[PDB]
Order: sequence, then C-alpha cells, then structure tokens
Amino acid sequence: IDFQTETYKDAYSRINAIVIEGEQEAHDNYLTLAELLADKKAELVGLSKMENRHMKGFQACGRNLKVTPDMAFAKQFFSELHKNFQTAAAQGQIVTCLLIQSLIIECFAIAAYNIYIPVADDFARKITEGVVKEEYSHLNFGEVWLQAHFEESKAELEAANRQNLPIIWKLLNAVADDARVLGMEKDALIEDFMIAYGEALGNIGFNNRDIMRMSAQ
Ligand SMILES: [Fe+3]
Ligand SMILES: [Fe+3]
Repeated sequence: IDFQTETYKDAYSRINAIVIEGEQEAHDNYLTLAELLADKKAELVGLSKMENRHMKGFQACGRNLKVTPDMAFAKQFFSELHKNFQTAAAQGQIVTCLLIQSLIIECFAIAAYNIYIPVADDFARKITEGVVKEEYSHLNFGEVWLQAHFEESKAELEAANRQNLPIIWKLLNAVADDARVLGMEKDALIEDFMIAYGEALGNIGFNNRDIMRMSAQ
C-alpha cells in the first residue's frame, strides 16, 4: 500500500476523522455514564481517560501522514448514534447507554482496528495495537455490568438492539469504500463486528437463539 497517494490521503482524511470523533464521543459517553452510574464512577472515569489517550494517538496518526481530518464528515457520520445515546441518557436509560457505547461501539472499534492493524503504516500500527489492547476492558466493563443485571435489563437490551443495531450496519456500509482504499475488506469488517457483538451478547446471558434473533435487526 502506498500511504502518500492522493487517493489514500483523501480516504484517510475521512477515516481518521471518524476514529477521532468516535474516540471523543466515547470519552464523553463514559463521563455521562459516570453520572448515571454513581456506583461505578471511578471505573467509568478511568475508561474516559483511556479514550482521551486514543484520541491523541489517532490525531498523531493523521499528522504522521500529513492528512487533515475531515471533522465535519465525522460529526455527520456519528450524529444518529450520538442522538440516540443522548436521548437515552436524558431519560436515565443506563442499559441503553451501555449497549450503545460499551457493547456496540466498542465491538465496531475492535472489529475495525484489528482489520486496520495489518495494513497500517508502522507508526499507526503501533498506536492502534495499544488502543485495541485497551478497548477489550471497555467491552468487558459493559459485559460484566449487564451480566450482573441481566434479567432486569433484558427487555431494554432487546429494544436498544432493535433501535441501534441498524444504525451501526449503515455506518459499516457507509465507511466500506474508504476502508477498502486503506486495504480493509468490508466483508471482514461485517463478519468481525457480528462475531464480537454476538459473543458479547452471549456473555451477558442471551441464549444462541436470542443472539441470532438480535443479530437479525
Ligand atoms: Fe477508544
Ligand atoms: Fe472504548
């Protein structure tokens, strides 16, 4: 892969902006969760601080390839997930907030970052490797909490999945062209998100039929 073509820098302007905006949103979402879940404030504040470090690392990736991120593009990209998290937070829907951030968004990131790693430039590869090592703890936080509250959370989890999983599939379809320019196959991204997200639903307490039913939305 040639990291200095106009085609690569163009695609990267949007992808790098998307990760940066995603990291900033995760930082904000974990702080919002620290107010809704007072009991886990220290944990959630620590997760927010990892997200700041991720955001800084991906800013540095962009400057390494001399690419100015298209931050407007990114903000548009996340607007529906952002709006949904906020509407949930505004009503005290902790379970919906956890499903959007800790499960769906972290699964999306884990899938994507692991596909990027073997096609990234050396500097971005090292950064991304450290980020993805941390994103497993984010996912596990949500899995542990929702597992411990499963029966009481189950209905809300199903409704939040119906509402937000279709949003993530649009994002996945929308990024695919630029992701291909970077060397990332779309089918691998779809498959890896569905594996990661199904396994997360399994850990929280959904049976295999329910996972298949939910994966269908
Ligand atoms: Fe992150
Ligand atoms: Fe995260």
